[PDB]
Amino acid sequence: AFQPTTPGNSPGVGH
Repeated sequence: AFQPTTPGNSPGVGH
């Protein structure tokens, strides 16, 4: 939900 399905700031935003 909160993470753009790509955690670890792969596309800049994530967790």
